[PDB]
Amino acid sequence: ALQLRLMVPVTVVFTRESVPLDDQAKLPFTVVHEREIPLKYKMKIKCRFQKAYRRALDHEEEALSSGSVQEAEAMLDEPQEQAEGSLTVYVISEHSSLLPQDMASYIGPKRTAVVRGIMHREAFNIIGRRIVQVAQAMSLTEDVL
Repeated sequence: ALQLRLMVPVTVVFTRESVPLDDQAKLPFTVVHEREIPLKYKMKIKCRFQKAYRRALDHEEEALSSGSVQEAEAMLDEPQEQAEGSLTVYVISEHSSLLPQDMASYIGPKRTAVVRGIMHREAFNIIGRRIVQVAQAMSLTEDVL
């Protein structure tokens, strides 16, 4: 009856001037996404995404706004321990020069991605859906397993 619960830690990090709402601008909080895969035996699988919304770092803006591959290198790759399976998603403004005109997202040749925020009333639900879409295109969809 093994109750497997696969969780993919994704650090969704928002740049300044990328996701303000009408009354509140930003908050460093956490959301979860569960996508329990149906199985026909006692064992069961739950795919979990732990989105880690937070404000962009002081040096992250410096690294950003240069050109997608350039900034991706400029993040220093942040060498860390047991980073496999984790994702990092940088959220940018609509009129950012990184992705040319209308590409709402971007997937690097690594555990990193860059997505575009759309700056309106919700700004967190549509962004959350884009994050889960890019994450499942980047790690742990239903067809990988």
